[PDB]
Amino acid sequence: MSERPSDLVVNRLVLFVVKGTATSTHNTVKPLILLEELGVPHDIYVVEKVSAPWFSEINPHKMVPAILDRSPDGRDTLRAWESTSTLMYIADAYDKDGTFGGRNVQERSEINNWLTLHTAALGPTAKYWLYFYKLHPEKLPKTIEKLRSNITVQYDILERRLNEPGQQYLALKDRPTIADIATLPFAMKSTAELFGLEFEKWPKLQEWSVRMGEREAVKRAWQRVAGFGHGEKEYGMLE
Amino acid sequence: ERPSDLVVNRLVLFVVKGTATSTHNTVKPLILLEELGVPHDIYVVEKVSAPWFSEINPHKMVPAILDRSPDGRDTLRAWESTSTLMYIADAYDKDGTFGGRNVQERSEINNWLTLHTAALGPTAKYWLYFYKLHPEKLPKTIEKLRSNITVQYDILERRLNEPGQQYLALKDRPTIADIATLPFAMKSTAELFGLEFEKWPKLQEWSVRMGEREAVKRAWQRVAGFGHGEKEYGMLE
Repeated sequence: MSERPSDLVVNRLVLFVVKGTATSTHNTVKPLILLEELGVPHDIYVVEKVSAPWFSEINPHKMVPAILDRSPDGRDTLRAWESTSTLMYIADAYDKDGTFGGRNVQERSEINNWLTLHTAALGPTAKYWLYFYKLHPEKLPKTIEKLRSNITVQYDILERRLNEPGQQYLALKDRPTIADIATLPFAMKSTAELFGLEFEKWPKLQEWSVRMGEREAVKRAWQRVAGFGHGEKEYGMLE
Repeated sequence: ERPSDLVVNRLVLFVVKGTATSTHNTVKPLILLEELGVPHDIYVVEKVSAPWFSEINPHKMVPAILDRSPDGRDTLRAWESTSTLMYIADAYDKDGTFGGRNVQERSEINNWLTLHTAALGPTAKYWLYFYKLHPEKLPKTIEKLRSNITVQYDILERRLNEPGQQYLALKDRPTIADIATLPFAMKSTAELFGLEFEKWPKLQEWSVRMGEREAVKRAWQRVAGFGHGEKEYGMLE
């Protein structure tokens, strides 16, 4: 059994993050964007060690983002982990008019298609590219090349979708959804440059990334996620 | 242009001809259709490269779904196997038997469903690609992906060792999380990866318990047979 830190209390949604760095924020920013869009009251908890027993009992995958929140009746606690799952949870609990989660079966059908495309395809492909490029002890260039090639195929799919008449966002024509929030961090100029790709080659995808990036909630989320653990408090429950 | 026999009068599940290597994803929505008793048609796609099919699924893979909107005035689509499970649950499981009855249940279902969608699913797909499909053999990449499969099996094993945790998401019953995970966490698939499945005893017990379900038995029987009957390609009778 594991013991939690004394400052870990769940009086509202608690979003678990690590110290902001270039390589630590592309997943944690996703739930933070949706919390900012919906004005959900939330705490930020900066995790010193994701290998800590107490944290593994929240997220067995031992990564951020993770969420602890009160159950709707406030009697119990529940958890969300995997960035896509944190988006699903926040939409379920707090998006009660379906603005970001989808208002009907038809809207949700397209939202889940484009959300799952990111969760299963671009997300893991980008993660494996990053691993084999930086993290793996040995350099495997033929593997890195194939993964880079797969990223361009995913960008091609997103570009095709955003070239469809009146298709301003990935899932819905009219407004951004959790599908757009999930995709943005892996389909923007800075991330494309990291992969060694010229993002200008996908012009509608670039225009979409700029339109998403101009949203106040998105600007706020990016600013905050970079700063977590670099304020008055380094680790634990932020004030 | 769509084939003349592509009629969307109810849910249409797009599959390919049943083989040992073609059914691990298409079986997922088929299990849930069988569990819920959803009326549905089966469409055996000859070429997923066909332009008409890319207008349904731009990722050009099975499974995919076309169905009528709830009011019957429009058609909608689902693609990515996880998305097909989410759609069927949304449209046909209003009691949340497989989709979750409340926020608490749905939180755990989405955790374990997303874990499969993001981790074991894509890792298994990349392992299979480099093992059989890539022009060159990269054994160091294959070994790392094989290693990552054992790490996912370890996470699933630890979950199924928690008190009363008979299924991945919920203690009491299987959900779309269990259906998504099963094809990549059973003895036959473990043997394909070159792993001894007995090393994960609670995960193995879980795979057998899921396998004993009548809906799961029916899904495996049917998905193997698609395209081997009186009609090879197109809408089955």
